[PDB]
Amino acid sequence: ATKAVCVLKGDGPVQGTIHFEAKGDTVVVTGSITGLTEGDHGFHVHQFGDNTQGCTSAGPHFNPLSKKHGGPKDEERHVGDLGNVTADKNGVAIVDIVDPLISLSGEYSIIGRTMVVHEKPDDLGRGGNEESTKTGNAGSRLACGVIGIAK
Amino acid sequence: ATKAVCVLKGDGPVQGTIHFEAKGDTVVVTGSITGLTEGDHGFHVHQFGDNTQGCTSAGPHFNPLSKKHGGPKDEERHVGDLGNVTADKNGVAIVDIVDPLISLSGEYSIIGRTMVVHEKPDDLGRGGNEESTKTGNAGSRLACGVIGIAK
Ligand SMILES: [Cu+2]
Ligand SMILES: [Cu+2]
Ligand SMILES: [Zn+2]
Ligand SMILES: [Zn+2]
Repeated sequence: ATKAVCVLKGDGPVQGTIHFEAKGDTVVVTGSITGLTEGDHGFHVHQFGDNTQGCTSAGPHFNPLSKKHGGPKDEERHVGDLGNVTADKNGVAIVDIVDPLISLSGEYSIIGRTMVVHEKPDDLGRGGNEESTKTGNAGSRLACGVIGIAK
Repeated sequence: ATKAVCVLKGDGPVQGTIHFEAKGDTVVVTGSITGLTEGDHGFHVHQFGDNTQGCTSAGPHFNPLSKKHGGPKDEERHVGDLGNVTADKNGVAIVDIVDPLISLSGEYSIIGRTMVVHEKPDDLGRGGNEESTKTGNAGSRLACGVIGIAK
């Protein structure tokens, strides 16, 4: 596909729409998320597009290269590690990311997988406990959605 | 992808979980839908995995081969025409379909697209009218979901 979309929903007030578009050899991620607490929130692609148990059945971070968690700019990162989105005073976060690891086709395709917005900030694999190395201490999954092909 | 899952949701009471498994050159579709009126309901793969406007933004039946609407056993059918599912007196439909056109990979892949359960029976292209050859006269979209990768 050259375009994908994801509608995020959860059990609280957090909702949003994220669009993905292949522009050249990279993927541009845009959109906005509302209902969040002010500050940074971990924003990642989880492996399974399985919503049978809410966001929980999405599994861990998409990680075909079997690396540890990190920031979007690190070499050692999961493919699904997109960093943090930042909510303003009003709970609105605007998404504007360009990423070199995800794709809309092939082995790194994220179509069919789940976008998750987390409760806390992602520490980028630098928190110093085992958990940092897995999820960045980003905490619970506030909203998520399966990434589908768009028009 | 060898397994997929879809969780169907809408604005009324219809809900369900559909599972997909690649077996030889076919896809085996299983699962259950509840909250349906007794009888037949059309069950099709729609083109886009776009839920921004409910089931409406899913677009038309998935039809990469530009054919007219038919039943699953017809040569002239859309790739997304899986026929009808049947709800019992209690409103429960058990899904058990084996289909050779839909796929979980390649060009006819349905991952990232939308599974839709309709209000009325699909006439399989034999309704005599023009709508019959587009949608089977299945009526409105009761519940739908994006097809994601499962474990
Ligand atoms: Cu995460
Ligand atoms: Cu349909
Ligand atoms: Zn990660
Ligand atoms: Zn059709």
